[PDB]
Order: sequence, then structure tokens, then C-alpha cells
Amino acid sequence: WIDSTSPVNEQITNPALVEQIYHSNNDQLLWSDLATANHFEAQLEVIHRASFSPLFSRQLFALKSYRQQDRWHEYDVLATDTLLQYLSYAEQAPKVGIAWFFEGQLDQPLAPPSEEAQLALHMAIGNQSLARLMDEYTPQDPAYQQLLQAYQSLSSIEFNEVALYEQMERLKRPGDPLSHREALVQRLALVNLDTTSILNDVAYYDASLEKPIKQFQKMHGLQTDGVIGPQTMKWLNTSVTERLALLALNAERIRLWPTQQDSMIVVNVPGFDMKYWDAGREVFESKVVVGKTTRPTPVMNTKLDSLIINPTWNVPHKIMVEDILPMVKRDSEYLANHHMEIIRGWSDPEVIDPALIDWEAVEPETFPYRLRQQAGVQNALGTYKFNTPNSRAIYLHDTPSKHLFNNASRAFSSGCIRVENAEKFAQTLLANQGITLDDFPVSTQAIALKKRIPVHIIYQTVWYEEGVLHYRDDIYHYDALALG
Repeated sequence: WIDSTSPVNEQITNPALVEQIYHSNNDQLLWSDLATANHFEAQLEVIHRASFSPLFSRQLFALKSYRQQDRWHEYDVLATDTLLQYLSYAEQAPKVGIAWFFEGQLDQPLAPPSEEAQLALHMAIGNQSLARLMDEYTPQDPAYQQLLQAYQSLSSIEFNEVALYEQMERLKRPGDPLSHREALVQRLALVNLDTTSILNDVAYYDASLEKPIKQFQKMHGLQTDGVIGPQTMKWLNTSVTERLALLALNAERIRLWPTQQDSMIVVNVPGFDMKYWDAGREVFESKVVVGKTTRPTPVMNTKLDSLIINPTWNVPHKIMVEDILPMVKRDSEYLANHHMEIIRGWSDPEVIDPALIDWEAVEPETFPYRLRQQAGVQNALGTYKFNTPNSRAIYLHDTPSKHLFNNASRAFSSGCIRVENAEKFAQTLLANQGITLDDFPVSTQAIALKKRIPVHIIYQTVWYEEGVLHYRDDIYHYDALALG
């Protein structure tokens, strides 16, 4: 009850509120219920495995230390401080959580949780329903439930020996012989695919393996070609440990995304997909190109205020000096081909004549003007820019290069987000705000939206959709470390 002058005196973030919660509940042990101490460790394990919080990792190991030393007096105190941390974490995640998973980490202790929460705690320790509290301060979002369910399932078969699928050749196409069928078949059953119709004692890659393998490649957003190449093996071979880690991370990540469907646009970068929910109903789905690994689309929340039809593209300074100018120094028919003008001024802007410029004299880094590409069907922004004002000038837009949408992995852009069915998207937006266009614009036309729509640009490499879990290559290395 009194401090035993132990290490625990430095482990506590807010000792003030801790003793106040004890004084109020008669200075008694709360964590004497083991099957409740388990359920709290269980949930910290998840946060540990996601490897985005140093703080919760260390306190979890501090508790696991005091549980192995049988020093349950000290385990009781820390566990309470930690549970307040947990509740702040649950509460503050959807507001400032991006900082913990992508920009930085949850390294340092949080503000104490809101009054609403502290009561809910005091009230829940009354009914000794600490367990149920923890579960109430997880997302009541089936997207979250599903990942956790799978996590629990795979945790049981974690550390159970599963042979690696190996093959002597680099590629195995349908009909080629197979040197490790038993292992391959197991590693499909392991991501919970229907393994039951696959024939048993077969030298080779028969029809019975063909759907399983494709369903598997679809599930991992790979090429659905039935060919068991390196990409398809990398995933087959990922250890249960590694998957659990993804489930854990992508689960605790869902705290950042509300899943509100009254009106929202979601871009999942690793999935390279985009959905627009209006009135709880998915009105629009589309493939998207996102930032290439070197110029990545950031994880951010912004708002779609307006749509521009036949948009002009004010070429960003980075792209002018790094890409375009260097090519104008070779191809003197470049500017005419790409329909790009040279421009002095953001205000009263004149069109500078290209031929008036000594081009093999130009240093791109100090080039004093800016490029503005005319509207056109070959304009970089195509026929539709979806205005999402923000400091990093990330927006959605149509693209002339529709051929890129065929690729499984669409990390090509400068950071902006290219929309496959841009025309349908724009139609859907105007329908869902009762904005009517008597005639289709022949010129650059801004259309203010009646209602700003939240745009959630997320990075989830694992998620549940139409019955099944989906995995995706950690294109921007945010899942690394959690994979190790």
C-alpha cells in the first residue's frame, strides 16, 4: 500500500490520479483477479507486438517482470497507471494518433484520460468489470473485431512448426511438377483459405491447386496469374509471428480511422484503392495510383471542398527542377508536346516565350519562372482535379496514363492520388450534393461543393473486406520493425 522504495516509483506517469483512484476505492488491490490481469497483459502484448509504442512495451515487460517475481503489490499499482495510459491512448488516438504510428512513436506518457473515462473506471472497478472497460475502449468497429479475432486464432498456432514451401525452379506455372506439395497446401490453410478440395497425392500443380493459389495472390494484392513466383512465396512463407505482428499493428492503427460512413472518402495507400461513403452507403470504389516510395503519399486527414473540371496543372517547383526542366534542356519540342507555358508571376502572370530563353545556359535549381500545363485530355491532372487544400498540396485527380491502373502495385505518383473512374467519381459527388451541370464545361471550371467532405488518406496493409482478410506489401516501410 505504501511505497516500498522500489523501481516502481519512477515507472508511474501520474501517481497523483493513481492514489486518488485508490483512496476513492478504499486503497484496495484491483488486479488480484488473475483472469483480468491476463486480459490487460493480452491487450498490451498486441501494442507491444505492433512495436509503435516504446512506453507500453517497457511497462508490459515491467509488469511481466513483477508477475514472474510474484511481487503483485507493485504489479497492482503500475497496472492502474498503465490502464489510465491505455484509456488516454484509446481516447486521444483518433485525434493525435497519426504522430504515434507514422510521424513518430508513443514514446512519452499521455495526459490523464477525460472525466467521462475516469468515472467509467471508478464505476467499473465498483462492479469489478475492469475487463469490460478495456473492451469498451476498443473500437466498436467490426473492421477492428475481425483483425483481433484472427490475431487470437493465429496466436494459438504461433510457434507450431509449419514447413517452409521451397521449390528448385524460380517460377512454378500450372502443370509444372511440385517438390513440396504438403508444405504449400498447409501455408494456404494458414491464411484460412479453402484447402479442402485440393487433391492429395499429385506430382504436380493441378487444377485443384489453381483457385487456392489465385485466391491467395488476390488476398496479398499480388498478380492473379496462378504462377508461384518469388512474390507469391515471400507471402506463403511469412511466419505466424510476422502475420500476428501485421494484424496487431493494423488493428491498433484502426484507432486512427473512425470508419464514419455518413460522408467520407478513404484512400488506402498500400491497398491502392479508394472508397467514398455517403449516407452510410458505399457510392464509389476505384483503383488509385499513389506516391512512389521516393515521393510518398503521406498519411493525412483533409477535406474535399471543390471539384475542378478541365483543370490546368501549376507544375510544383520540385518536379520542374528535378524532372521537367532537365528534359526541356534535351527535347526542345517538349513544352509544345506537353502543352506547358512558362510564367512570371502568381499575380498578373505573363506567358514567357520559350525560344526567348538560352536553354543550355539554364540551371534548373535557379530557373526564375514556373510551368503551367494547359487543360487538355493529355494534361497531367486529366479532366478532373478533386481539391483537397492542405500544406503539402496532396490532392486526388484524373490521369491521362490510365494504363498504370492495371498494375497490382501503383506507387508511381509524385505524392498526389490518381483516380481510375474520375468521371464517375465527379458525377457521384455532384449527384450526392444535388449540384446539376446543365452542360459539360468546355473550359477550366471550379465547382464549390455545398458540403466539405472529410478525406481520410490511411496506411492499412491488413484489413477485412467482403468476407476475407487482405494483406499488402508495406510499400513505405511503416510496418517494418513490427516485422523486424
